Amino acid sequence: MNIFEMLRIDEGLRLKIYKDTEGYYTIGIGHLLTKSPSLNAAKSELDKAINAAKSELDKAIGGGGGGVITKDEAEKLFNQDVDAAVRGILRNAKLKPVYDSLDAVRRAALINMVFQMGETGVAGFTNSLRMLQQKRWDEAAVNLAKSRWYNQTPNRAKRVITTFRTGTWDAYK
Repeated sequence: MNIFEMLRIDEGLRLKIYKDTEGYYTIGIGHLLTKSPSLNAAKSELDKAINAAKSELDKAIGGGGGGVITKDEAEKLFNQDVDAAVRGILRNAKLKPVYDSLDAVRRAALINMVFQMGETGVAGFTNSLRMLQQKRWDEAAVNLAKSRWYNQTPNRAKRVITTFRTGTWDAYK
C-alpha cells in the first residue's frame, strides 16, 4: 500500500470520461476536466490536456474529440495532479507544518485530502489540523467526521480518517 494505490482505490481508474461526486466531468484517476454541464466542453478540455504534454516539440499525435484515454496518459495526468497537491501542501502556510510533523502514512492521508478538495479547501480545517499537529488522533478523527466533507463523501472520508486515526493502511486493506 502507498499513496498511489490509495488514490487509485479512492478515485478508481476510468479511461473514459465520467462524472465526479459533484457531477463534474472527469477522466483518469480523478482528473477534473470541466465544471460545464457539457460533454463537448469536456472532450475539448481533454483534447487539450492530452496533446498539451508532448504538443509542439515534434509531429502530431491525434487531434480528435474521442473522449477516451491511454492508461499511460491517465498515469501522466495522475502524476501531475499528485505533484500539484503535494506542492500545494508545502506552499500552504497552514498545511505545511502539519504535514512536516506527520508520519509517512498520515502524510498521504493529507495528500489524499488535498487531492480531493484543494489546498484552500483543506486548510480551512482549523481544528482537525491543530489536533493532527498535536498528535491527537482520536480528537482529529472526531472533528473531521463532523465535517461536510465526511457528510458528502462518507465512504472516502472514513477511510481517510481511519488513516489519520491509526497511522496504518488498515482501511485500504
